[PDB]
Amino acid sequence: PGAPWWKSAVFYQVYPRSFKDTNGDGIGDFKGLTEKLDYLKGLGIDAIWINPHYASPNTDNGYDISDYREVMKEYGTMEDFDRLMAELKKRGMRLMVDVVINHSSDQHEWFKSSRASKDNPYRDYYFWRDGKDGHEPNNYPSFFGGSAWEKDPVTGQYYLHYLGRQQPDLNWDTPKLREELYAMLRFWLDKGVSGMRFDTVATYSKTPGFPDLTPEQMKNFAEAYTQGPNLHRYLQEMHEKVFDHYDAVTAGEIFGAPLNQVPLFIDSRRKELDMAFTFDLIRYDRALDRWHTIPRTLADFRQTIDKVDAIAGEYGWNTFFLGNHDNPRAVSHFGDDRPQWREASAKALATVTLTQRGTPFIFQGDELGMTNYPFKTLQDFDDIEVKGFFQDYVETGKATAEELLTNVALTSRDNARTPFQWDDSANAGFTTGKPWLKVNPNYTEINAAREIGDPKSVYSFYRNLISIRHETPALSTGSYRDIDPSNADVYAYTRSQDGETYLVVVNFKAEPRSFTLPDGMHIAETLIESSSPAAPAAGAASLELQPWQSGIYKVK
Ligand SMILES: OC[C@H]1O[C@H](O)[C@H](O)[C@@H](O)[C@@H]1O
Ligand SMILES: [Ca+2]
Repeated sequence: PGAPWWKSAVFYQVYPRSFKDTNGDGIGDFKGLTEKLDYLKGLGIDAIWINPHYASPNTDNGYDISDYREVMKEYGTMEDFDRLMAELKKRGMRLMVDVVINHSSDQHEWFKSSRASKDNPYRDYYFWRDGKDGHEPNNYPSFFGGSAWEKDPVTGQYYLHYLGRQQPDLNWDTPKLREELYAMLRFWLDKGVSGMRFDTVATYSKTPGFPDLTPEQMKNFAEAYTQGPNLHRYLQEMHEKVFDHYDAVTAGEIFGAPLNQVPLFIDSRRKELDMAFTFDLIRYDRALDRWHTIPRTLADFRQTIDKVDAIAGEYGWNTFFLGNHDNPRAVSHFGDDRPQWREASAKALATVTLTQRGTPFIFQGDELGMTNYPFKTLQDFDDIEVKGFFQDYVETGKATAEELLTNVALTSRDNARTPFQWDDSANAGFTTGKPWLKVNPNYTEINAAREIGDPKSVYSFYRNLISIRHETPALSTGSYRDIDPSNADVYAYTRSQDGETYLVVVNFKAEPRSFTLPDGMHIAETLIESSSPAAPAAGAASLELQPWQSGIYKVK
């Protein structure tokens, strides 16, 4: 039995808001995405995941949805969504949409009804509780600042919001609510959608009675919110009432969950989700407060990958990504975005990304080696989470505005959201108007038109790696083995299938390094290298590596 198409595919994530504008309002749209499908096809992309594209007041850029069955006004009409689908299908490409059902907009008609009275039939579509001892029902905090509880004077109770005030949590404990969600999913799957990605999938079940978080839990609240006791019962039911009747792949954003629980979401025998996005790697260097960085080494990086791979085992399956719309840019985060090293390290990270056991997701603009943005003031951020940090840390006197700026510049989601850099015309060819978020000035050196025409570019290297992955089954579905998990200079591992073995070797230092193959192993062939003056000789038992050198080798 061949493995399903999604185990061997290469995905690309599109953040439609920041991808391509076609009417000069400074916001990307569907017509912009549709016009650029030949660009993604030519790169070799099999499937696209688009961030939320539904009716939204955009307090959280699409993740506050006010109608699940209509398209966002800024992106276009249902006709434009249908045309997008038809053009993907022409190119043999698939669509994964984002599914945001932990919470809705406070502007959704369900919520406008829910708020009206305790006896409203929509009351229990959300969570409403009396406050305690003069204040909120409990001490839950929100990821976006202040309490996770908001008082509504219309009834005098509080409603739950893990995310923003304008994102009330949906009440999965209510059967009528679940049934409404399942019908909504069927609405999109009936249109032929090939995949669904579940935003914060691990927080759907709430703790009965909502007791206070202990001081430990408080310091790690993201984790406590993943511990609802009905979580897997809900996911199994969603599979039985929705996914079982379609041919779609399902991927969960398992944010906050302890790694050893991940198998419950993805083990195929459990009939929950097909694949996981986990955050142990991408947050391995993030403080608990989410706005400081802690220094880590390559040893921490590879050890995390190893543990994550082990949790997928025989019946589970992982995605692999180094960036998304909620994190800093891959090259700035994991490589070295200084001008002399940006290109060399962007290539090394590509090699890593495209040779992991798992379905790779390439975040828009990483194929160009786009970097973090040079924020100068707090006013340069759009992000609602940065306003939250301002509220929780600056106004309470815990940190100065400057301490916030300096640290959040490195970590903020807005680093990923600056407009895609198409060429060196005005605003990098993203828009003819004023972009909703400023273009990085480095667009003059980093842009698609320049990259595409250059066979030594980062783009070209990504295109070649993708082609090599497509051609070499061991690189998608073969086993993974880290050759030396404690080495903090040179990342090396094998991928193996049906007697064939490939060796990947990646120098994480901006300094020359040596690598000795394990005993009995010799180089048979060189598939590709980055930043290398010469391939090893057939039979080679060791390698000399330039700074940031990467390579893939068939081994014997
Ligand atoms: O808690 C899940 C979500 O919370 C916030 O949005 C985080 O910034 C983001 O990483 C994640 O998608
Ligand atoms: Ca537009």
